[PDB]
Amino acid sequence: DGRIFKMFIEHLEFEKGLDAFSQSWIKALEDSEFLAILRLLFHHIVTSESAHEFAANGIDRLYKMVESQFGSGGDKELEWLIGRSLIQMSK
Amino acid sequence: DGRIFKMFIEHLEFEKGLDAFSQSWIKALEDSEFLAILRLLFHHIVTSESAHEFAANGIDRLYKMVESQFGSGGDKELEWLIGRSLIQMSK
Amino acid sequence: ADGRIFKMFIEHLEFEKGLDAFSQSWIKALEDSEFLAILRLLFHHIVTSESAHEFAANGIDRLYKMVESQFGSGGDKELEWLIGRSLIQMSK
Amino acid sequence: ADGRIFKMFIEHLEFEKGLDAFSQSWIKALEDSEFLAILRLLFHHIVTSESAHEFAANGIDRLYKMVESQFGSGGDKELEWLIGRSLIQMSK
Amino acid sequence: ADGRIFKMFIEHLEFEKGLDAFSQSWIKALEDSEFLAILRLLFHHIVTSESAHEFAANGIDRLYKMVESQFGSGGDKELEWLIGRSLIQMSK
Amino acid sequence: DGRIFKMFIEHLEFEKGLDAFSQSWIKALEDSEFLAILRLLFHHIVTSESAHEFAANGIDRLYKMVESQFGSGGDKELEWLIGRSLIQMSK
Repeated sequence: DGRIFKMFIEHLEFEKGLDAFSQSWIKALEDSEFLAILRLLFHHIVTSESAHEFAANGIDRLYKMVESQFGSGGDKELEWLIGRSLIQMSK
Repeated sequence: DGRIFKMFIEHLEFEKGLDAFSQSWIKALEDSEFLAILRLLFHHIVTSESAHEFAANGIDRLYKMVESQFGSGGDKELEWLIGRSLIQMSK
Repeated sequence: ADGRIFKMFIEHLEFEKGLDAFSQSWIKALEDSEFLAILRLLFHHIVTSESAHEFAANGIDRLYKMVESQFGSGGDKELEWLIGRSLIQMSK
Repeated sequence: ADGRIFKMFIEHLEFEKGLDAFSQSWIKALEDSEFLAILRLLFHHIVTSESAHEFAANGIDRLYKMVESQFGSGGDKELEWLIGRSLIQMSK
Repeated sequence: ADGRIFKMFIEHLEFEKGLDAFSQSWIKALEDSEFLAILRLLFHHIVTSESAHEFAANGIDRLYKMVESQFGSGGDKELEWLIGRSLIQMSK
Repeated sequence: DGRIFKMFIEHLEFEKGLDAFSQSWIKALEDSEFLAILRLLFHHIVTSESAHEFAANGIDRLYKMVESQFGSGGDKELEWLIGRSLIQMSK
């Protein structure tokens, strides 16, 4: 078992049937430290095989494909668009 | 040394004794780009041996244990509870 | 009013003196390691965490409100179930 | 008013036509790759970053305010020390 | 009004009884595994996500507003370009 | 290709020349699920060789260097400062 798992499990009531269990979970979701644990729990499942490749060479395929359709013209354009995207993430 | 470490260190005053040092750190904490560095600094230390296992097979132990106590009945229940948890994280 | 990191970054750039002059300095600063590293840090900040206005606008919450509006909390309770089933299927 | 990603997702689902009909469509959509991937992305969004209301409610800040309320900034200065010692011990 | 996690954590600590008494309990609690793990979790929360006030204050947005103020949206459009070029150079 | 990449690409118009392309990107940036994808895209590029070392032994070099300049005196001081930093991240 995890340290984490033990502590997670201790939030929940298993001995008193479906409703007691429900109550405990529902109650726990009121504590933000519990939500944080639940995130650890889901972290891996919401990951993609694809995602790692896409972060590893995605702008490269994207850059080639832009060049393919628009020529050097397109490089300057994509750069502008990406910058515009970072600016967007910062505001 | 890191690129990062050099730049980190450059925020701080080492040559003028405890208080000058204190002042510089305290002053730096006013700049949010500095806090970001400090996060890098602490990222690994706040990690758990446990945590990786828990993200890797935690819902599985959890799912079995639910079934153990409540039967098929419990599966439908846990699913509902997890969904309710994601909904919670989104609001 | 700025902070040490940004100050060192700003320092590499011409802001008086006109627009080309600015790009000019930026292009040049770009082959300096120190400039490049700080930028990467600045970038990393806005890439690795998100604005609250952005977050509040996620699909899961849009979804939740369509379901509700249409089916009330009964639908919420069901959507909640479906979401759970899906997330489980995603691990299996 | 929605966005391309959510639109494609929504598209897989029956919202007219009643509640069962909805779960029905959801269950079916679930063996379609495209639906499953988008959901995983939607999920990933709300799993890998946090609401401001949620964050403001962390334990460290609760802790900080108990300490303060009870011992004033003198206690803050001490708690701050203890926290540091702990974090160091956690690396050692 | 607190939550199970924090309650168990709080439990290890003397808050009546005076300031030394508090550090005392903290120092002692520190060689207990359970205390140490929960703290690490608490820590991890505030290390792995950020306050909105903190985020709103990033350098990229400072930068953006200097550029604008000085060169208007024309400058924005240019800065945007430069930022793109840089980010590309960072992958190459 | 990625699952992700396909879906990313589907936001954008390539067949109708620079402006149509611009329009589509600009339009996409209005959807927060799209920004999330763009983050995946940039995640790796904004990473540092340095950063990993700095998270792996940075407080250690920092701790030594403090001791070097200030003696045992400095340990108690650095601890206080770090704590003060976590407190700061939590408010």
